[PDB]
Amino acid sequence: CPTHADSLNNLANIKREQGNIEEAVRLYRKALEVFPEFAAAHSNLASVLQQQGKLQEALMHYKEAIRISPTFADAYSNMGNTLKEMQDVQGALQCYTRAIQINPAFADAHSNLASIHKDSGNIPEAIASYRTALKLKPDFPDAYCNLAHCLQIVCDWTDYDERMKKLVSIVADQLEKNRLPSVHPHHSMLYPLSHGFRKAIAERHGNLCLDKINVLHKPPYEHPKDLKLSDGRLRVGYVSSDFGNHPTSHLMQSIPGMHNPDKFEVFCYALSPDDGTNFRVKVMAEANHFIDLSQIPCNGKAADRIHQDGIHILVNMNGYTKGARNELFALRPAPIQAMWLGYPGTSGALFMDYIITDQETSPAEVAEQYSEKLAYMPHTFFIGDHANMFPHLKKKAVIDFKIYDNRIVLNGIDLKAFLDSLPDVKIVKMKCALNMPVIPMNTIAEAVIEMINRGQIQITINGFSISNGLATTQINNKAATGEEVPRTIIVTTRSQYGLPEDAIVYCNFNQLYKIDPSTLQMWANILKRVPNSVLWLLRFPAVGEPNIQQYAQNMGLPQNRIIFSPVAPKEEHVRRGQLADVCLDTPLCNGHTTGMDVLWAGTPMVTMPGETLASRVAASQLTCLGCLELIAKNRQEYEDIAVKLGTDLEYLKKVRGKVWKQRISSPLFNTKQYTMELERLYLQMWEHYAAGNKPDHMIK
Ligand SMILES: CC(=O)N[C@H]1[C@@H](OP(=O)(O)OP(=O)(O)OC[C@H]2O[C@@H](n3ccc(=O)[nH]c3=O)[C@H](O)[C@@H]2O)O[C@H](CO)[C@@H](O)[C@@H]1O
Repeated sequence: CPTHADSLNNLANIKREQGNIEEAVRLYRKALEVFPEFAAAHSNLASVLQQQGKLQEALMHYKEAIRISPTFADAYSNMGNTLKEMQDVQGALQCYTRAIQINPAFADAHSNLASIHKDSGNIPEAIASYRTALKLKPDFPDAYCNLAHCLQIVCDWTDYDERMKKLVSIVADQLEKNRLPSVHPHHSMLYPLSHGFRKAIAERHGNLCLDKINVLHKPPYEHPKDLKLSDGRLRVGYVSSDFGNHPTSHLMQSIPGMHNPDKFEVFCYALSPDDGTNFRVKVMAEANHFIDLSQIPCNGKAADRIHQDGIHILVNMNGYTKGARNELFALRPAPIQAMWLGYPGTSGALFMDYIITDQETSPAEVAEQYSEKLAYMPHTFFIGDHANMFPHLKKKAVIDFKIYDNRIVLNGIDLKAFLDSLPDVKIVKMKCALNMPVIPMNTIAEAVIEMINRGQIQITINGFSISNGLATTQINNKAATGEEVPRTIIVTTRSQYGLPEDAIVYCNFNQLYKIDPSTLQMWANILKRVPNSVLWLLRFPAVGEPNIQQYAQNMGLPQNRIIFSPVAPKEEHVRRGQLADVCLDTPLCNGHTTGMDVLWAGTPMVTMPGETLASRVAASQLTCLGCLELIAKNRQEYEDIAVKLGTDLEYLKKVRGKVWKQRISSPLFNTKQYTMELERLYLQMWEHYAAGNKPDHMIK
């Protein structure tokens, strides 16, 4: 029997599908004023307050909802979601498990439990619960799409084509119904969705920020019109949660320090607390101003602080990644706001004006896949700090064993001083002033192999510190993470990783999720045409190794053909790429950071540009490098380019020597030049705004 609060609850549900979130709340509260013990009203209001970002208040109502109706398993699950968003993963987990125990048929709680496992790296546990969620409720888009990504992570390609079909049809059905797509924006790059579908996904998620900032009811910020208060300097704000030991900092850590202090005032806004790593230290020490916004939880106060600093250009280095606080940009504290480096896709949001890319990564004919206006960097938008982080890899030496450049390698700052102590050093000449010192198989060379084979940490030859490449973390942990430059000479051998000392080593150090059945087949074709070659992958994660292997067997590859290695420390991982001959890039989603890593080791990378931003980064890196012959227009050209490198040893030598020189000569790894080119682009943006114009494309 309907009461007076029961009709208000019905009316408030209508205001929820109307989008009128604010009026929905008022009607819920009026219902609770009539009926204090209305469990549904408490649950519903809390579900609305949760959207608004009023978590602590929503949580309060979820408690009441449960005290009234203890069998409200639906209220338990939603309280967990709230707690989960409040970083109380422990308490959130309890809510899901309690909900499941009250109602073992309640599918949503099973999904939410799987989500906790997924976020915590427990992929098989996530998969297991997602299947349970799906077995209870077969029409469960959230559970299906999340499971799909879990299967993607560990290379479970069971019914892959059928699955890709359902993923697309799910997003299609949801977009047509104006509902939030179950595919996350950062995952849309992995599925054969429409270019339009992906942008629409980014849009829906962008609008979730608008809901969380409309509750603040903040007036639009008044933005600067000149550089008067800034003393003629452009105030650029870099917003990231990755100031520390994170891939982002590994690329751009030098950049703030290289800005021109006569025209630019750098503001680094950290969304994460100090992790003590040297990456955080460098940025803090070199940026004109470092602001820790992790100690400013409220997006309102945070955005105020940004506006109070007088930022002209605010840079989003997160997009839709972990740790992002896009509500800051939704509040628009700056007149110009651009995406950069961090997120390999469009934000799809109104509050984002430009997207810093390049002609290669985002050609002008596919600008319709972005919501933002393109802002081309000259050569490539991608940058890496490898020049600064690993200067010990700038020059190498080898050891002979009767002459290759990837069997046994020595790197070190004092390497050339060490080679002068050795009697019979042969100097092999490269071509297109460069040289590669070779050590003959003598008592000193045998002493090094001894150290490697024995598994010793390090040895001492002529007073020099000769280190084992596998034990860098036991010698200098700072040097292993790339926080410092190794102060010893490091030995890197193929024997260390189980690599055959006479085979064409094809490597790919990307996370295994970037591989799809199409790519593995493409790689198998290459391996079959190059009989004495191996594919070198990483246990990233390790559970995906049996799957990748199994599919390789089914394509006709013996087990020995693919060699796996564990994930290494940052310094080791970059350095050990020297051991490979050719790097096979993943066409579905290019190796972005990992691509810069293999190129710094002087290893040629073969790529095939797709249509998505993520699938075109490697190509952009290679064009800037100066190696257009490592780019393929289709699958056939990909396999061909690779096979040629593994069969034509002279051609391989030329290309390897090409990468080895053009990693230094080209502007690919030049952080100073990059920063200046970035500065030039910044001014083009500001001048356009100061002219009174609205954001528009930038093609130099
Ligand atoms: C698809 C995607 O989201 N790409 C983003 C990702 O790059 P990318 O997709 O290249 O990178 P990942 O997040 O996989 O992590 C790569 C990191 O792993 C490290 N590693 C790898 C294997 C190893 O054995 N040891 C080791 O140290 C690499 O050194 C690198 O630092 O982050 C970059 C920096 O935020 C962004 O520019 C890219 O847009």
